[PDB]
Amino acid sequence: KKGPKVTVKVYFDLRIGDEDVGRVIFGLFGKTVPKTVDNFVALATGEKGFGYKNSKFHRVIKDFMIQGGDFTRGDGTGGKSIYGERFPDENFKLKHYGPGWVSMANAGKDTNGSQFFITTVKTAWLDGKHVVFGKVLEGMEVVRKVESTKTDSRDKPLKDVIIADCGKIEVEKPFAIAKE
Repeated sequence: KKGPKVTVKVYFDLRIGDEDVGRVIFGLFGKTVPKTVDNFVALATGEKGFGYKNSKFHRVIKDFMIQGGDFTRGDGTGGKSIYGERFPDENFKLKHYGPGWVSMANAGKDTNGSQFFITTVKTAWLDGKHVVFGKVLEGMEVVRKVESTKTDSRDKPLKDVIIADCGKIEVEKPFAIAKE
């Protein structure tokens, strides 16, 4: 009850190939990292005319993370933010406290676009390099299902892991969560 406040939620409804695998719900920390949260949320709602719906997770590493958000190329080379192709690191106030914490994937300093990690273990080695902005609240078992999927040499799922639907769920009263 001492950690960051969840100010808004996002859902993803996921499929692996032609299998419906369920819903993941994230809580996002809009008081801590509003710019980074606003990007992720808008990409989830598709409200700028582009975003995560119909896109695929392109990298899965068991006992590390699953990575998605490249809705332009589906391979890690693409993606774009609501702020243009790339935007700077907002802050590093939050750490990767435990499994299910969500941060921006990047290509170095100030190269945030649309790609994100959903961590599946505590990933302290990402602290200070990747902007942490949310965490899984519900559907960690769906994350685990994706985490276990078979992959190619690029660690890309053999069967497309598709965000079949996504959007936001409003939070009337922001609530603090534990840093774990």
